[PDB]
Amino acid sequence: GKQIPKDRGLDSTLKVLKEGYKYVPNRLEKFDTNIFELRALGGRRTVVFSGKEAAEIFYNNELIERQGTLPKRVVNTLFGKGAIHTTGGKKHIDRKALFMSLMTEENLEYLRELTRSTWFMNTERMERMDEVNVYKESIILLTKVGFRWAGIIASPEEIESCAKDMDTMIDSFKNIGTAFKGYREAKKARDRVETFLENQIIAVREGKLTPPQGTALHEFSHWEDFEGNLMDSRLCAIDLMNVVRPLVAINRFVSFGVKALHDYPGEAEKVFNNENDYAYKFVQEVRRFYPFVPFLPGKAAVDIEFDGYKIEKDTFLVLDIYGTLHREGLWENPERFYPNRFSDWDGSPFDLIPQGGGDYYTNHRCAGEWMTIIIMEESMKYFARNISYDMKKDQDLSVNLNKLPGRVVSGTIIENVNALVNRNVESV
Amino acid sequence: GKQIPKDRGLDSTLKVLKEGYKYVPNRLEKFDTNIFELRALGGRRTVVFSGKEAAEIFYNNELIERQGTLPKRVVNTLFGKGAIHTTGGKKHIDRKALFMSLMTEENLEYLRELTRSTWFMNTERMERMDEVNVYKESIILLTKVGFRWAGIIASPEEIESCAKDMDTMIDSFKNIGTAFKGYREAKKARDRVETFLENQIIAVREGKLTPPQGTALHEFSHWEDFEGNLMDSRLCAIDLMNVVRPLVAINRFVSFGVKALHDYPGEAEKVFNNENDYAYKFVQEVRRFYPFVPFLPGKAAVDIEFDGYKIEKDTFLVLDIYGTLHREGLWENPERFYPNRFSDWDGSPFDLIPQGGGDYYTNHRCAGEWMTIIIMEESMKYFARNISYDMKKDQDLSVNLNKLPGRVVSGTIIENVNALVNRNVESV
Ligand code: HEM
Ligand code: HEM
Ligand SMILES: CCCCCCCC/C=C/CCCCCCCC(=O)O
Ligand SMILES: CCCCCCCC/C=C/CCCCCCCC(=O)O
Repeated sequence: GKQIPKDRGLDSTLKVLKEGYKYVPNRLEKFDTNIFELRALGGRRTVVFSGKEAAEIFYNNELIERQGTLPKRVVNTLFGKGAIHTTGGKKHIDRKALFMSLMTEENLEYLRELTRSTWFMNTERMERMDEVNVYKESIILLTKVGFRWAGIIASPEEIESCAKDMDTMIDSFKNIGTAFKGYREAKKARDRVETFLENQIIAVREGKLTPPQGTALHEFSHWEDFEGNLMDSRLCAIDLMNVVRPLVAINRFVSFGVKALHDYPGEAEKVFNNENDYAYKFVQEVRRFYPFVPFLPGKAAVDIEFDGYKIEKDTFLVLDIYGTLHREGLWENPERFYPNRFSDWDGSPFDLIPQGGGDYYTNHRCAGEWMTIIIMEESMKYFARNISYDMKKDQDLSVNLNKLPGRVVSGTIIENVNALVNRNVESV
Repeated sequence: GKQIPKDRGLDSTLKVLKEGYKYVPNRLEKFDTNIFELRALGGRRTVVFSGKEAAEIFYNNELIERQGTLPKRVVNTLFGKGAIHTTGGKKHIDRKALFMSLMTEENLEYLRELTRSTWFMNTERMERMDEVNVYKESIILLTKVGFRWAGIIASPEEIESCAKDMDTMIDSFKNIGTAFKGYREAKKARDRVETFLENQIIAVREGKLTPPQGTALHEFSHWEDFEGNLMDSRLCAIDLMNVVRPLVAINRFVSFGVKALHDYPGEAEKVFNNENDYAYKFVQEVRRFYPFVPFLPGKAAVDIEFDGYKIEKDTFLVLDIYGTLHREGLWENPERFYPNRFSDWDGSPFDLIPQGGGDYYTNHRCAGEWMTIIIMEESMKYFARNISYDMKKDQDLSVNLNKLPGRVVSGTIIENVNALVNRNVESV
């Protein structure tokens, strides 16, 4: 057997956190390989593999077990106990069916319209404002859109507090399972939002709130599993937050996207015109190019052959997400921001995997991917078409690839926002 | 000479106010004529004529003088001193050109989008509410839309106070020029709104506010007459309010229209589907059918022949608006609400005259007619398509034809408003 190259050390976890999104690509480049191993999270042998073929293996349910692979501290803050992400087999398929039942053309068209119109009518507010932090403005607006879409009635103060607590949770994968300053805060934030959603679910069940059929709150509150039992109210709250929290996490991509409209002159006009699905292509390129999800865990269910190496059964195994999205072979000029790369993209489930790969119904692939694209398309068309603005000069617009979680350092601060309308009025 | 039939009495003004929109049709029917006279407003001989031919005469600038014909108390409350309505000749044509310069396809498309999106994002508010008075909710929303369209920046409190003061002004034609309880209040309301708009115009001129090119505030603030002089700031305020006040008066038609969707089952579905311009046709039928403008004044500039009668030069002359809109010859089954009557309407400038007849550029015909149609189409599509609601049972939904000003007595009160969205979700 060819020996899998080793990143040496009893535990290399702190090297991963020091290099962040660059950890995996750095080792791929140093060993000149698609696969290597290290010790992490308490000394445990961890294989990492990368590329489209790796992703096909990783989402082959006959080869890879996903249950019990997420680190417990990340379950405790990001996903919640018993979350859909932690399930497998029939239980997972059934649960996933509930999430995907929401994602009809019509329900997504409504999201599209909510997003479009909420931005549109936020224009006066942004004009008022001296500076607008896109990351922060968008997390609030997306809580309002996502709640309304989900059928959750909330006051302004509730929206704002939920958004802050969700923000904390979204960031909480940054220590990839280790103890950190903020772990207890992230738990407390989770407790707060869980309780807010649980109380609404309890009211739904008792007949005190009547959200419409087809909204996530209604459907989750009434859903029975294959033996005819409701999710307990706390579990239901957890999985309901697994709709609305990652919806608000699109703020990171909103922020990245307005950065891209600034960094790559010419893009705004192309998104504005939106010919042959350019807005879509721009959004796909924002999701490919900018860092968010580093990598994902699972375990080899059987011995697996890859690149001439053997991955023994029970090996703890990680799919590289970031490095796959930036791989030289797979994407020509991967470090170039170039939406038109998507004109000749074949739609593979295994290359463009910023939100997971594989199948929506039988794999853990993100339920909200279609939603994310739609929210992003309307958000980017808004910034390119419906307002003019200046990128504030005194800010840090960089993205530190060496730090989880991925974001624009400043948040992407704009100013002098004015509605861009063609009135076509000829003064008399 | 055939003698013009007389409604006898030294002064019949109080009979006009007692019969309101029915005064003119009642006399047309009693004398079996298209023309009659009475004494009104201090004993002055007043000829009234009715029908499409009357309207063609009334808007023939060679035959009719309009200057100095509006009663001074109505100038003082409704239009403002020196308002465009009070001008004539070259001065009027020039001034009218300013108003009509705003009415480009593109500027009207923006209005369309503002209106559509402001209703859309008002849905949550109306859901919250126990009852919604359509007349009152729409006057507020239209102040917000009309101000934004006009480039006028206002706080919520300013919008609300302007709407109340504008409401008072819109009602102030109801005594057709006579003294009334509320005359002094209507003056004070006018003073308030004039001052609010003047202050913004002064700021525009001084460089302190910078509204966009093409908005009414910008264009009115900078407009020079044919000798190169700005409107004095007070006159500019008056004419600027002659954009935004009648825009908010569309609330009366919003209210009437939701009444029509209740009174005529089947209309909602037709407006919803909007095939072969049904929404447009429904709006035209709301404007034809429901009372607002009773009649309009002018003066014969020369002797005129009509229906075999002579209208002597200098006769004070009134065009019947309401009775023309309800004339048996001109509209088959005029008392029927039947939008499809507009499929075979030839677009005459002289029959469908709820907002005046004749030419937009050379006559006093309403500058905002195109705007009104657009605002109404989006408002009616919203009520028919985007919400479901119940018509509150305990209200007076009648329209008292015997009382200026025309409106639904209750305002049209609805309740249990819910967003109407097709989610098309099949519960699993
Ligand atoms: C910036 C936004 C988002 C990112 C980065 C993201 C990413 C991901 C990733 C990496 C996973 C795990 C895939 C795996 O384990 O194989 C996942 C799962 C999931 N996401 Fe997304 N997501 C985002 C937005 C959304 C949205 C908007 C929704 C709305 C419903 C959503 C719903 C879910 C759900 C339910 C799962 C779990 C599904 C399963 O395990 O079968 N996500 N997401
Ligand atoms: C319910 C709404 C409306 C009604 C009932 C209405 C009706 C009328 C009537 C009857 C006149 C006088 C016609 C004449 O003297 O021959 C007029 C003039 C005018 N209206 Fe409208 N109007 C309404 C809305 C609007 C709107 C939305 C605007 C927006 C700009 C507007 C702007 C004007 C202007 C500037 C004039 C005077 C033009 C001239 O004398 O040349 N109106 N309107
Ligand atoms: C180099 C490998 C290091 C060792 C092991 C890493 C363990 C894995 C922890 C992963 C972080 C989880 C992913 C973050 C976002 C997940 C998807 C979501 O937000 O819905
Ligand atoms: C029967 C005739 C009675 C005598 C004389 C009537 C004098 C005319 C007064 C008319 C009221 C004015 C019209 C009201 C709305 C006008 C257009 C606007 O709101 O922009």
